[PDB]
Amino acid sequence: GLCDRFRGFYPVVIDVETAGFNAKTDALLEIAAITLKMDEQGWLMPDTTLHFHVEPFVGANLQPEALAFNGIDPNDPDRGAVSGYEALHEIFKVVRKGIKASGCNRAIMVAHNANFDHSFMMAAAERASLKRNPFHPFATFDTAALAGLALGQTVLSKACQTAGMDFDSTQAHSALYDTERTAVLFCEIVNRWKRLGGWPLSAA
Amino acid sequence: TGLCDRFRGFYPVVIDVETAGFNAKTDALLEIAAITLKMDEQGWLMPDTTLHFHVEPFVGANLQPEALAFNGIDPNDPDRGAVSGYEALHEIFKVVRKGIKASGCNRAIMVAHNANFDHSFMMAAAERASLKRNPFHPFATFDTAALAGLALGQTVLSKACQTAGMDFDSTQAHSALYDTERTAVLFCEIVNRWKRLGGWPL
Ligand SMILES: [Co+2]
Ligand SMILES: [Co+2]
Repeated sequence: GLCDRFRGFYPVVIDVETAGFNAKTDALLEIAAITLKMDEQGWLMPDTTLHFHVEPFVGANLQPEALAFNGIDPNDPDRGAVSGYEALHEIFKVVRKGIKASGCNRAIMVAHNANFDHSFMMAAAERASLKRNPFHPFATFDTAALAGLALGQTVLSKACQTAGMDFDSTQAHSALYDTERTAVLFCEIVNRWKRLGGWPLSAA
Repeated sequence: TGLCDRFRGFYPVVIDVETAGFNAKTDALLEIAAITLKMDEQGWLMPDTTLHFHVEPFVGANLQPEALAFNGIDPNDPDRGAVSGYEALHEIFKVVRKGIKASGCNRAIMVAHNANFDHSFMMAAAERASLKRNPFHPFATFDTAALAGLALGQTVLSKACQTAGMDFDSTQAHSALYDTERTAVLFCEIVNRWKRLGGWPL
């Protein structure tokens, strides 16, 4: 029922960490993705988590303030960084598999302040000349907006807390932790709508 | 009031734009409409004030025939009654600032369908017009395509409205005025429904 739930959209939770706000000039440094599934009773939950540290693309700009914010050291030899091509190709591939295996036709990014993460993902896919991009080129599910509606909060940490979730600022601004918190928040929001009887609308 | 408490000080304003292409930096803004919202005694959300403007293509703007065929707009119509981007935005920002003060919010947030698109065009037109004290938040938006996905399982405007039980007239679609009004009613219906089913207050 996953692909029935959003009319053929295959929701994938994404978070990105970067070296600035400029998607065309600034480095992509980190990306995590979480696919989702629906059980038999129609509840939504995380499926698979992918996480990559990303090497600054050749000639990339880097803003000191962004690095201070996310705490990432690009030259950290223990970072285990790969190219944007390698990271995005594997994320795209897992998503592409999920799509045709579930009956959806396109993936849609779920993210907190999604246009930020979406813009960076698209720019990096463009740089890497990745031909097959399973993600919708402009549509997103912004959890900041979704949390505004459901919890009256637009800030991730506060939203999770109000949602009755754990949240540790110590770990924030890290792709893996942020993506996982976002996935649980999204699932909680969707599941809660179902519990309240908001879903389904009618027979079907 | 209760409005400004509902979204932690954000003052939700519904926007829609018509353009001559998908590039917010280089393509002309052609139409813009704005609808502020209010909350009644029972705490239901509803439309307040409506503004609408036909916009003259800025000097040096590009024009995509496909976009113009779609929205039927002809930028060289003797009397589109068009005004400059500066004129439209100045008036909108003025009404919006008034709203913020009266209700006790501290910033405005754009409510639009596929909000990123409209938001980028609005910001570009503002820069272009060297306007300052833009009351709108520079990053945050309430995208009704995402909200309708959650609440209705539909991301397309016309489909989401119909699914919600509303009328959607294809004969009026793709006019800033008509689309903005449908977007506002859709957003109010979604917020109101969440409350109705006991999702709000917490
Ligand atoms: Co890259
Ligand atoms: Co203009």
